[PDB]
Amino acid sequence: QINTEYAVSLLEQLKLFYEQQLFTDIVLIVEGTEFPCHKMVLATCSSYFRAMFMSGLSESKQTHVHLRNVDAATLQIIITYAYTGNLAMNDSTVEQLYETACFLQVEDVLQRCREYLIKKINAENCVRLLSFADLFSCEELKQSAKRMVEHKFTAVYHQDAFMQLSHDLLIDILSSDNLNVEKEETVREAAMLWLEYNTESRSQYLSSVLSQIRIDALSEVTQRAWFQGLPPNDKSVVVQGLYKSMPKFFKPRLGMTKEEMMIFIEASSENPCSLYSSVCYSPQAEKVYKLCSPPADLHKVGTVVTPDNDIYIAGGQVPLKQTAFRTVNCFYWFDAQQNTWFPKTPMLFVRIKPSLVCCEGYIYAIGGDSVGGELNRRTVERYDTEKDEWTMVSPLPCAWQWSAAVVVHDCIYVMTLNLMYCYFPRSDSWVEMAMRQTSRSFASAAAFGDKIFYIGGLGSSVTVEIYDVNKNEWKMAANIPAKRYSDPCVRAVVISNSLCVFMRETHLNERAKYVTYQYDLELDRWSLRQHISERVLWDLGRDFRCTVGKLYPSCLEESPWKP
Amino acid sequence: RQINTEYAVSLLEQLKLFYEQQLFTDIVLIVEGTEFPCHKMVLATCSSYFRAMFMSGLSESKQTHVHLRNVDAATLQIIITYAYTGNLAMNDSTVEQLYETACFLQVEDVLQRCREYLIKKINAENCVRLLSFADLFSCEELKQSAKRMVEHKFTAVYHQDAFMQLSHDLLIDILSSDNLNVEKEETVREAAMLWLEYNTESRSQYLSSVLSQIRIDALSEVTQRAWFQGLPPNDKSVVVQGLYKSMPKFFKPRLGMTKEEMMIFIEASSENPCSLYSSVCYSPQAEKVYKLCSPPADLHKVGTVVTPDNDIYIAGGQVPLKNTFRTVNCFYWFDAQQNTWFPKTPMLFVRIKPSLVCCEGYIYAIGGDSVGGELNRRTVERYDTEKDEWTMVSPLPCAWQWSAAVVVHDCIYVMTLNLMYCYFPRSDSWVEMAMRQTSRSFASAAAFGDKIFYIGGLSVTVEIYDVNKNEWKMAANIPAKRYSDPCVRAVVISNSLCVFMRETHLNERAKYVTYQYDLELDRWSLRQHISERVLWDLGRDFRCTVGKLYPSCLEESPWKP
Repeated sequence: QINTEYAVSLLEQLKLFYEQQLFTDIVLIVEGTEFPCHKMVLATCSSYFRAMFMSGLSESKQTHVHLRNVDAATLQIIITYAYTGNLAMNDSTVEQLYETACFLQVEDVLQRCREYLIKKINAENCVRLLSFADLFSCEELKQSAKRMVEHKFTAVYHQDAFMQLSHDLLIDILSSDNLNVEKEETVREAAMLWLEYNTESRSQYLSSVLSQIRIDALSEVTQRAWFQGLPPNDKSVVVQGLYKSMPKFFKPRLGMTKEEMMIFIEASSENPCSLYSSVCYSPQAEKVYKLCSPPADLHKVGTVVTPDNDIYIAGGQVPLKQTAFRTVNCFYWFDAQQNTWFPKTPMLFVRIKPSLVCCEGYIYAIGGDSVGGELNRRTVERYDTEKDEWTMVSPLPCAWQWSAAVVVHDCIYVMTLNLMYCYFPRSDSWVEMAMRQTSRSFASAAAFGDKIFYIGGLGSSVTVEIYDVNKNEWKMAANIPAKRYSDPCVRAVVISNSLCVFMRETHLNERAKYVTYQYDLELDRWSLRQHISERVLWDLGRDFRCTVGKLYPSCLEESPWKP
Repeated sequence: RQINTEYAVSLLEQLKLFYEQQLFTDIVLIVEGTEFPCHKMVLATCSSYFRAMFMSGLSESKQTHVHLRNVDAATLQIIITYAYTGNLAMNDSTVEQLYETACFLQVEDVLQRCREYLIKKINAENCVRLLSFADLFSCEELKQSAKRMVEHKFTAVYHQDAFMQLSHDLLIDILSSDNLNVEKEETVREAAMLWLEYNTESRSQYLSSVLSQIRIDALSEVTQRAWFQGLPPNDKSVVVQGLYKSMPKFFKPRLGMTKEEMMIFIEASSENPCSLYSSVCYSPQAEKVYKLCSPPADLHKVGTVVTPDNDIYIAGGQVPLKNTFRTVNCFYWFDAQQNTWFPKTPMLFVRIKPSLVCCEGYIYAIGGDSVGGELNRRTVERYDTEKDEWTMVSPLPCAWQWSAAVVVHDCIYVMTLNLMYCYFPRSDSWVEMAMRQTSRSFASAAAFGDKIFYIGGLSVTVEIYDVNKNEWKMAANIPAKRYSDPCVRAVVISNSLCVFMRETHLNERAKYVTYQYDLELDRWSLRQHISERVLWDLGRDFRCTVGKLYPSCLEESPWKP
């Protein structure tokens, strides 16, 4: 191999020459700023300077080149990267950095900024990044922007930059089958408002934008509104659209295929070659669709589903390369369509079984057997979904183990064996709450409306303690009627605007039975909503978690397994 | 920060590619008609002369073609390719010209690399040549190393052709130094004379200077008559100046005369509990116990060998892994004056307690757990003291453990439990020899005269073998106290066969005593009893070998009687 010591010595000597200006022969003249540099470094880094000097043109012998349509700071950072390899990339100058990299055709900085932008893609810059990837040919960025823009924009459709988009880009966006919309009318009104941004600059594109939307809205309202905005005496558009909506037979999209499903993680692996797996139950389809494995079989993790219906994974441990397990603070995000886990910004401290709770767009991970264990062994930390970073919050006053947390009334409610503390995001403080009369642990709670339903606790039992936020008191309702001499595995969840329970029971010398019940809020009784047949759902285990979310049956595949 | 992962390797490789394609070049070097297009930046960053060649404002700074002379084409090409790729790939022949060109071009890195290569390759013959080379081009490290090597070897050769052509200052430094490894004072006198006989009437003043340098002890023997035979005619004041060098200039004894025949011991009972083993020495005549520095200071289970030129070598050994005994094939050599250990070319197999045998100037390592898992478990490997390399030879006939090997009549002899094979260096083959009637192991043999004396084994078995007769016979039993396990050590002392044995009983202290053995008497006469007031306990795995050492360079071992 090439001697790295001599390579770094040569590089540092060249950078010293650059700083001291000894062997510089070519100077870059940009907006009156002198940039003394060498030809060898520029040729090695950029693919434009190699065609600027070794070309035989008038600049081959000229020692002063007036490089135009560039920026001084961008050129300076590119030159210093070419001379030392350090590329300091902030969150603002990456746009002009990519512009100058494309202008100068430098592959290394182009790849680096492409990776930075593939990491930086978020909701508030999705349309801007897609427009940037349309301006400069970049297929990876274009595809990532396609996916993220489709999802987040069809969720939001309010960005100001969406109005200033090319016709081809909008045709690609609207005609795609990856849009995430609960209805087919929101895309219609989004297209209408985009068209009405201008009057005559969009008339020619009117015949094309309607060609990608289904005819179910091409004969109903929002056709006379276009006639109102039609240019005067234009008889080539009204009669055109009058007899035009014959083709494009109505085909349902993919965004209207989200159903309230119970996502399960760390289920019992069917094949003994793997430790655990992830499955999902369909309360409506009455089937069990398989889910992608956790990233690097990440066990002992926590789940959260934001009001925007997004799944996240935090904490967990990976078997170190017989008992062998090491805890890692890696963070991941689940793609609802690609059926894969996209990595995100990792946490600061590793966790085991963390309680992920979403509130005000922030992901809160409370506790989880942190590595530190100092006097603040109860330190909790939130995540920024806008800036893609983690921020510490007010620590929990008391150290708790095997706890659960929910969000009610824009506040974080973490529950332990007998104590409860409410966190105020506005003031970053903890307030003492009501005290339970029973010592129970290893249970889960579901936030339904303005009440907290702590179900089960210790196997578990059928004890239920209902807490009211407005009343600040713990009261008993009833006990779930289950078979005696059994060990039910209770799982509290909210579904169909009602509090249902996923309770798996096992009898003596008998296999586990799956059945869910609907708890009557006013009657204080668990009614049999549906019985899960064992012909579709097999054993899941004991350390499995359940959460409420929506998934697409089309993108996912049915799990092939014998009843 | 110098990021070595992406840019450094890529930048260096692209610069090399640009050099290959003759791209972006602006300076070309003319060397006796050969053209070397290159770049100014690489020459500036590598050589400390090209930076002044292209930066200092003169007529050659703005000069597309430069005619650089007094430089070899191949050396400049290899320097340029080293600057463009970082790899030197130096041979053993073009080192002198490469170093000369590096010194002319002031390229510090390649200068240091060549200095290390030259200081590692002062083997046997280029010592005076590279000493003169270092005198021409000032190099303190090379100068000192070559001076020590010359003081060690030229004092035994003093006939090298290159030694005749030396500058006066270097010769004065060599001769006036008190590091001459000569047991007699006339050899240096005749060396100086022969250095002043081939070049006479040209260095007459330097002749007088060297005459004064050699001093009275050798000046009063023959030099006057030889000079009278060889003096130029009509020289009178030269007689006056030569007659003056009889009384003055501090006649003092030399250092090479102190070649006392002693015994080098390894793996002794360390005094400080922090250390495990130590290497010490014993003086048969001075009746003193000297110490030596451990070669690795941490590795043990080494083997010793002594060449006829009184040199000490250490090969193989095992060292603890120091995790939070691994075998190492390293090699070392003991300095007779610096009391240190300079490493040499390592072996190819990690041996445990190798048996090194010297013959025909070559070091032969026989057995000693080569790798253990060999397809042919019975193999050997020798050493070249001149070429400094390891050469594979014909393997062992049979696989043996705890064996011993000696050299007799320029022939390799290895002894095992009951078998013995003679290895012919000329034909590189093993010939079957006589078989012992007694099966004894864990013993060593001594090569005294033309007879091999295999002593001990499990005892006091004295089996004498003769090469000319090819037979094994018994002589007697060494007188040792009963209820004891003697530790026998057979070695040559002052051209007389003697033994060094220690007896240990129950609830009794060890006693050290050496006896004088006679060939025709078959008796070990009491020669000298080693008093415990000067020598302490050694141990069980200690080894003994015969060699000459310097008392002044070494240090006495402090121990309470």
